[PDB]
Amino acid sequence: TVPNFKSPDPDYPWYGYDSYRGIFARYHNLKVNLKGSKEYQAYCFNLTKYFPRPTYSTTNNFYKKIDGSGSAFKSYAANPRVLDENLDKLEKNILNVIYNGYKSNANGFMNGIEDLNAILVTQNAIWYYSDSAPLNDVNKMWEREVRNGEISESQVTLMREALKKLIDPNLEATAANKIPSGYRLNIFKSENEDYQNLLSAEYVP
Ligand SMILES: [Zn+2]
Ligand SMILES: [Zn+2]
Ligand SMILES: [Zn+2]
Repeated sequence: TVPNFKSPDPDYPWYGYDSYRGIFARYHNLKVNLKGSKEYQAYCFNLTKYFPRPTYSTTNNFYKKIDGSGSAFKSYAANPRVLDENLDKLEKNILNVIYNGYKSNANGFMNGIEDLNAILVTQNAIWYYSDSAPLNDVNKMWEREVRNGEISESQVTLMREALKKLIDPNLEATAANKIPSGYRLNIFKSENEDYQNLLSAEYVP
């Protein structure tokens, strides 16, 4: 089942929402849809802004859909990781992260990682680029969860290795399966600028 919400502003007609219903605050599972249409997977593009509310909340988040590009990725990010002012490289970097992360998993980096953990890994790789999140201690990430029996040692080992592959600057060059001709993602610009702009996990027509 998908929600069907109509925006008060037709310029921002997409509903964005957190579909995670569980008890662990570490997890989110963001989606967008359009007046009851099939839904699409999304990610937070702004680490320092609020995540979309849970589906069916009394407060609803609406969005305008924009084609992804290096320009858009720069403009809608708070602190993007750009080398030598090269927005084409920023575009390539983000596209290759998404293509290799949840759900496309084009080179198997995600294999065996439970969906919510795979989203969490991919989300961290996106923030490495959108917010210049440092990620200098990947071998210790989620150790608190391991110690407390919340994520298995086995899942966390997979997650750490996947994250390292996703943030390698040579990902595009070394991955065997390359992004397809015409590959495109979308930015969702929040109608309420206290909430995150979103990045799709596939093309959203
Ligand atoms: Zn939350
Ligand atoms: Zn490398
Ligand atoms: Zn604005």
